Amino acid sequence: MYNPVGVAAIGLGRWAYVMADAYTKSEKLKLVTCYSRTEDKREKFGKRYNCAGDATMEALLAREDVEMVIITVPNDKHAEVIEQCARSGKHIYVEKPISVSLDHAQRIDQVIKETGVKFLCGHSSRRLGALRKMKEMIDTKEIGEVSSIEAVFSNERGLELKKGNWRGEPATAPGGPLTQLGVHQIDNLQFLLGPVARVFNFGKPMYTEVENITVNQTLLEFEDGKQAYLGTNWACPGVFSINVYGTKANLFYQLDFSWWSNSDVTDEHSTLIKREFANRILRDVKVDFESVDHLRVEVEEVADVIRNGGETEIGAEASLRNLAVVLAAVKSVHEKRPVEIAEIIG
Amino acid sequence: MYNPVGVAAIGLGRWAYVMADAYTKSEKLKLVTCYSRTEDKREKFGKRYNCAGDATMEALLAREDVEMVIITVPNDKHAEVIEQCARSGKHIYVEKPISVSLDHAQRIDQVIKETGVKFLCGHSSRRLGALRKMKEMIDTKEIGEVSSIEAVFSNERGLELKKGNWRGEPATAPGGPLTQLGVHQIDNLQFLLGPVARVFNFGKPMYTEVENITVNQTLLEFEDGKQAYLGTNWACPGVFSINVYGTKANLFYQLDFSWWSNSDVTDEHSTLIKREFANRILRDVKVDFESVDHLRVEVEEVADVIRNGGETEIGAEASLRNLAVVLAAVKSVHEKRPVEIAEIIG
Repeated sequence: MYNPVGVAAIGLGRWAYVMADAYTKSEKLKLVTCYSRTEDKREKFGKRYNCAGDATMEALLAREDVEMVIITVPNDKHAEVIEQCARSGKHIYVEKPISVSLDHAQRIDQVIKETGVKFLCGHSSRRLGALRKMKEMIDTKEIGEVSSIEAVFSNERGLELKKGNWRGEPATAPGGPLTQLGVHQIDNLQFLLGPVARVFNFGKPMYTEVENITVNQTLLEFEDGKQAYLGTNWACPGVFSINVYGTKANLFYQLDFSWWSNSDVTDEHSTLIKREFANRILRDVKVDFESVDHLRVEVEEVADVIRNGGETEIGAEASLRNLAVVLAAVKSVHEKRPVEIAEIIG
Repeated sequence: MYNPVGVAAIGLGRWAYVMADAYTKSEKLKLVTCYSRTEDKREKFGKRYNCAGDATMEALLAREDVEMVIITVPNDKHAEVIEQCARSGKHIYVEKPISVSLDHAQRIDQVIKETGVKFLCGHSSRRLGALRKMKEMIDTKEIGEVSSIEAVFSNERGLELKKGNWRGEPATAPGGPLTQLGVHQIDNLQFLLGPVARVFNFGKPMYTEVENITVNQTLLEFEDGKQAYLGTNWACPGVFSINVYGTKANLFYQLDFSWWSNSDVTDEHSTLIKREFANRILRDVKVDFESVDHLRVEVEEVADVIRNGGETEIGAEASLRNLAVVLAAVKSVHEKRPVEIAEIIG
């Protein structure tokens, strides 16, 4: 199709390689160069994917065939890195949470407004064929009207976290798993049902050596009155689930998150079941759906909007709304009260 | 074994027959008589189970071979009926919620204290072989330490409830499904983890013609710090589930509540799955367990303590604690704040 969009990888940790393993399969993209502060990090990546490496950010931004940057740097560096790239006219892919502080999220919305570059903050779960199908079933009212949803994202990370790791520091990981795990489900929840109005959370450190929260249970009320539960837990074996309760039918989704990185087959390691009246008798029916390469398609969408125009699915505002849920939930714990999202956002 | 305990059925609605269908199978019990205000109601029951019928409560209480009463009258009549029977020296079985108002619950605790008769408030779910097994797994630490639990009890009752039915009136059904459905799971939760310390709830009428709440999501914090979620919903197909998250293993329980009344086989229409490390790999394993006739064994326990001494598993205080969760949750909705159980109880 179109001329492939030229991309540069910034931040060459683990997740940078998972991303490139998926996106370099695309005919829509061309990896041109990469940057890390560490020479060795640029060494390995550029050889692996066979692109250039740049000693300085300036050197990367000076390349005219770099149209888009793919930012996989630490959450607290998203803001300044996005500002530097957007002010050089580069379109922006940044990994999810947009940031961990409101200030930074606001800086990112502003510089994207200012510069007018394309922006995606990559929450890729909503792209899975299962989430797409669930969205269809809800929008068409196949399952009737939704009352509530229960979402869970857990793993045993907290159990092993020794005293000092960064995931144990509130400033870097607000609400513990609520940021690292919960933002995925927070995005799924507002994708499925629209914007959250208010939050209540109970949460605390459990079964851990770190000082951060490792277990949360969060209640949400939506702007339209619908409700949700989100459980985020760093103290148990891995679970990723979404239960949707409808007036005609319920949906029960489970994912084996261990196949997340294997992005073209992630959907095959999930199950979606519909519980419906067969009424005064119920039946549970398996729901099948096509797989979607969640990590590949999200980068490709930016390329599609650079070449063809339009907006990506998850802008700075939308991403900011996801972070705001996390901040409201932490605020809710400190202040022992429900918290309006407007209180956070404005 | 021992001389069978003589019992009288008071309140001869639907549930009275479900109860007798189970308990009259017992060698420990003898149904002697029954009372309802309506002659016809006493007509049908006494013929069905072949006992006496009494025109007046006094006439029933005058029988010396009535040792225990089985009270299946409306929740707001539990208190005066228990007081009249206990003051005539009869041991008490009463169906669950002990009552819907605190005042009444307090009257019942007091008259049982005063008279010293045996008392059981029948929350029979905890008696299921599945709940017994889950309790074992938690107490022995087979699943490691519990962080959180998610419990759900829903059905489509609200969808059909036309304007005027009693389930639509807050005073008779506080929090809607929270009373009728939730008290079961509230009892399961404190059976499994001990006493609740505080409650937060979001809830409202949804998809219904009645004025009551029909959808709740409730958060609980336990006196020991552990946490739980309870969803109660009258706007969707039936679900009864309990998910327990442990540091070594998770449990996922599902029950087909349609087999509740068929009490000797209820457990066969449930599934318990253990998710455990097989670590960095997980396996889901089916957990089997013996069935328990939940309705029969709960009545038999009262007979066992009348003949052999001791206390039943769920006294007036314990039952009152279950109601207090419901009242705290309604208070939480009105006052838009978390509510200490002590605030309700004392």
